[PDB]
Amino acid sequence: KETAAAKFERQHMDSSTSSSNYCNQMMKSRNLTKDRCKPVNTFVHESLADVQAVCSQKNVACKNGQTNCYQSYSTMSITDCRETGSSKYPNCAYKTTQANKHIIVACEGNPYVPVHFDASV
Repeated sequence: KETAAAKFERQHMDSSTSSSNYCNQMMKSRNLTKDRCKPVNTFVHESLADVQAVCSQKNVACKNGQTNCYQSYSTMSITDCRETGSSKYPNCAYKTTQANKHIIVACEGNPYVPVHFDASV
């Protein structure tokens, strides 16, 4: 069983890799369309070190009300994936959207690392 930190990396980190086919390929290769087409997801194109560093940056309230969320001081290169209308499982179709925004992640554990991607502002 992968750790919460490992799950975050799998679901949201892509420091290496875009095209309009990006989300269609990534959502599948990262196993986010295994038992269901995940409605939306975001990939971060920054180093693991830079994203992990966000846990010591701006503390803000999480969407669920918890207080362990942090916003990045600098904007980050990200890719937003949003499922289309004519998607329909098992052929999950996604709309790929690149953007540069600040990210908000929830952190926990020892070491204190990102475990949930809360939002992009």
